[PDB]
Amino acid sequence: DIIIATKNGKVRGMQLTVFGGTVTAFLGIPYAQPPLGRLRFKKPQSLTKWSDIWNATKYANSCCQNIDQSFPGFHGSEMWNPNTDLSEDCLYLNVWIPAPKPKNATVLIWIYGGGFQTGTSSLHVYDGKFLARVERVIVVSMNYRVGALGFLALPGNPEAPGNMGLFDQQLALQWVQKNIAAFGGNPKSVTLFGESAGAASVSLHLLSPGSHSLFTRAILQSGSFNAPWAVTSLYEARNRTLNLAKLTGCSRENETEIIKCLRNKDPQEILLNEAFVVPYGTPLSVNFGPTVDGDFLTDMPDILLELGQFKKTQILVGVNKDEGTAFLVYGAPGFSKDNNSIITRKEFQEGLKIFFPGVSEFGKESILFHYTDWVDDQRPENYREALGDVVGDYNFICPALEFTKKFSEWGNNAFFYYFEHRSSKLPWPEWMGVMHGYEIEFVFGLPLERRDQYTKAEEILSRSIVKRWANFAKYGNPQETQNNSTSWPVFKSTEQKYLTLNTESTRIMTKLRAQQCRFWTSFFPKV
Ligand SMILES: *[C@@H]1O[C@H](CO[C@@H]2O[C@@H](C)[C@@H](O)[C@@H](O)[C@@H]2O)[C@@H](O[C@@H]2O[C@H](CO)[C@@H](O)[C@H](O)[C@H]2NC(C)=O)[C@H](O)[C@H]1NC(C)=O
Ligand SMILES: *[C@@H]1O[C@H](CO[C@@H]2O[C@@H](C)[C@@H](O)[C@@H](O)[C@@H]2O)[C@@H](O[C@@H]2O[C@H](CO)[C@@H](O)[C@H](O)[C@H]2NC(C)=O)[C@H](O)[C@H]1NC(C)=O
Ligand SMILES: CN(C)CCN(C[C@@H]1CCCN(C2Cc3ccccc3C2)C1)C(=O)c1ccc2ccccc2c1
Ligand SMILES: CN(C)CCN(C[C@@H]1CCCN(C2Cc3ccccc3C2)C1)C(=O)c1ccc2ccccc2c1
Ligand SMILES: *[C@@H]1O[C@H](COC2O[C@@H](C)[C@@H](O)[C@@H](O)[C@@H]2O)[C@@H](O)[C@H](O)[C@H]1NC(C)=O
Ligand SMILES: *[C@@H]1O[C@H](CO)[C@@H](O)[C@H](O)[C@H]1NC(C)=O
Ligand SMILES: *[C@@H]1O[C@H](CO)[C@@H](O)[C@H](O)[C@H]1NC(C)=O
Ligand SMILES: *[C@@H]1O[C@H](CO)[C@@H](O)[C@H](O)[C@H]1NC(C)=O
Ligand SMILES: [Cl-]
Ligand SMILES: [Cl-]
Ligand SMILES: [Cl-]
Repeated sequence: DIIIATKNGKVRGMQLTVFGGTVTAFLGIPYAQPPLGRLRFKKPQSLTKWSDIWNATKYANSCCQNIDQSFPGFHGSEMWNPNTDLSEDCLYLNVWIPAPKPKNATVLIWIYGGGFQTGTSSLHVYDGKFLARVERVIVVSMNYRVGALGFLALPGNPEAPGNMGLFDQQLALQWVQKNIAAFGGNPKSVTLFGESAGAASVSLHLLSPGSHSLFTRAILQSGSFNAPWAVTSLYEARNRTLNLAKLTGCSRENETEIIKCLRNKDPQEILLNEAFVVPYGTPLSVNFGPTVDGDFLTDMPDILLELGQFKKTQILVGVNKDEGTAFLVYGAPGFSKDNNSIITRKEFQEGLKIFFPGVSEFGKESILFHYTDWVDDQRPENYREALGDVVGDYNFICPALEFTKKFSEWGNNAFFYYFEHRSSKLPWPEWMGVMHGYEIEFVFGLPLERRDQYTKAEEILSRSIVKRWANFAKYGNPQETQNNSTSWPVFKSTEQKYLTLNTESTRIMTKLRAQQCRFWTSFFPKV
């Protein structure tokens, strides 16, 4: 029986056996007032003390969100769907601590991804108990509001200021600052890490003055705020808030009573209309996401990054080899997870219309021209592979690389990785390759469980990644120093060295996707 006393009251955890050892888990600790009733769409309010012992012995509700129902019964998609009840009462966090209790452990705080419309910290691939057992770090993860409930914005209006889910994350970071020492953690050694929208979130905490003193270092897996999906413009945010009001019967003239009207709708009526606040959506649509609110984000983040207005610290950034393929089977013509999706030139052109609907005819031709002048027109999977690279380069890889360059130009050590091992357990077909999101299970150490049908080379790869991530968090340097591993060089603006992560051979390479990213970052923002 382990009870910990926090600033807000006592919490009871539970003991878990992990790799012939023990981890202490506190699942579902509240860190904010439930954002219900008048508090819906508002910034999270701090919680006041309770007198009892809070039982943190099960994961809490996930925040309200739409669910991926495209492939019912299929593990590849359903593994990302929430695994606890949905509720507006969802502002909870989880803490895993090593046993015996550490004295001053480094803390890793996980921010789940998605595209800011979905996600939960209770997923099996985010289970922090393996990291706490293997590296003796403390792992924290939180639920934050998503979709309209998390990011509805009438900027300037405190009834719906925008960025509320980013403020949920920030309040959980404050909870760690104020409470983690009682669990044996060091509030001065806190590393944020996250994937996709969680990584874009981490990159925004690097820009936010209110988050500056809440963490030490950052890790960005397959995402950053400069990705084209990550930040909603002021005008676009307003049109979407008003479009949602029309679709729910809440169109008023005083915008403050628009919000009051939306505060009396049931969560499900808001959820069902979220998809339609935009005329043409894509599999990468982020209908309600971060905005420049003048509070969490004081200016357009591209400007802040360009001019060096961010927390000066070390960063670890990387991407997967086939970021773009996961999105193709959700709309692109001729694509299917159940065949090898050999598509034609004409289908490739139709896919560009799917993924770039608001782009001029000339813009789409420029993508076609750059990605289709190949070696031989013999290979039949040419167009299939080109469309995936198009989606992956534009949405993840080139923004990650440009974020790392601009960040490193102001003096800090940066480390960039290229993850290129396809999980032996990956439920999606082989043509989709090293998919978006499938490095996560290696980072959380799932292949260290021998009972779970991963290869031995995958156990070794995950063990090395876990050590590199933990050494980055503890010491700012993602090395595996004991088992003669390839040394990971800093990424610099000139050389742009990066480390490849695979089961075969660990290599140092330079200037990833150099030609493609010149197209996307220099030319394409003009179209
Ligand atoms: C701002 O919103 C308008 C309206 O969107 C319509 O109303 C919403 C409630 C929702 O139902 C949307 O799906 C609707 O599209 C957008 O306008 C439309 O634009 C398309 C093509 O641009 C056109 O074919 C429609 O006729 C337009 N409909 C109306 C009512 O104007 C408009 O594009 C949005 N603005 C931005 C910048 O995205
Ligand atoms: C690969 O499949 C796509 C998707 O089609 C579906 O999934 C298949 C496995 C099969 O169960 C089909 O019945 C499904 O339609 C195929 O694209 C479809 O092609 C048909 C041609 O008859 C067309 O009518 C549909 O509109 C297409 N659907 C989409 C989403 O594009 C594609 O042709 C298959 N490629 C192969 C077998 O190489
Ligand atoms: C590691 N992740 C957790 C995996 C899940 N995925 C990626 C897929 C990409 C294509 C399909 N959809 C689903 C999400 C969803 C939810 C309700 C109804 C329909 C659909 C389509 C998710 C995401 O959560 C995800 C979702 C949106 C994104 C938008 C921009 C950039 C990245 C994005 C990543
Ligand atoms: C897509 N264009 C780039 C959006 C630019 N704007 C919006 C700001 C805020 C509203 C007023 N001005 C000026 C711009 C201009 C130019 C000539 C004449 C009048 C005006 C109005 C534009 C933002 O990027 C934005 C949005 C919200 C913010 C909130 C706090 C601080 C800064 C913020 C910045
Ligand atoms: C815990 O350690 C604190 C110092 O920690 C660290 O210092 C900061 C600057 C970062 O460099 C971290 O990565 C270091 O690990 C002490 O100030 C504190 O007293 C200690 N508390 C204990 C031992 O209870
Ligand atoms: C918390 O859990 C313990 C389990 O040992 C139980 O004794 C106690 O009644 C619980 N408190 C609740 C459910 O409020
Ligand atoms: C809108 O309504 C709110 C709520 O009653 C009120 O506080 C505010 O002053 C009103 N503003 C305008 C411009 O009508
Ligand atoms: C280092 O190699 C040893 C085998 O000698 C292995 O047991 C250990 O897990 C490895 N550690 C890391 C961090 O790879
Ligand atoms: Cl109310
Ligand atoms: Cl043509
Ligand atoms: Cl070179």
